[PDB]
Amino acid sequence: MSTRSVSSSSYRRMFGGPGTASRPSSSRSYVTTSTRTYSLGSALRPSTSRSL
Amino acid sequence: MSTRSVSSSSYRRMFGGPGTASRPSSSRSYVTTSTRTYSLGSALRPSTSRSL
Repeated sequence: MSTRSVSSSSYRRMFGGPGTASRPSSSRSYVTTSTRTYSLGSALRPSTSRSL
Repeated sequence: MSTRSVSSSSYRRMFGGPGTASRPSSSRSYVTTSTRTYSLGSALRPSTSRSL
């Protein structure tokens, strides 16, 4: 017989389906500004009382 | 007895498929960083009545 040899390409592995590796968890970011506590002159300003 | 059956082994080398040069999946599957900075916008104007 001329041997019908086993043509042995990568039917064994290199597959496949879970090619979904690094899904972007970066879709969860947490951006926030340098959050201000605001200044107020209300404790710099006393009551200048006029005595008559 | 022979035959004319095709005799493909692996026959064109043996090394897998063309086929995965391991393109590096960077860890952008982490969470994008918390940009938690803070502005001390109030104490930087020390608003106190020295009129006492």
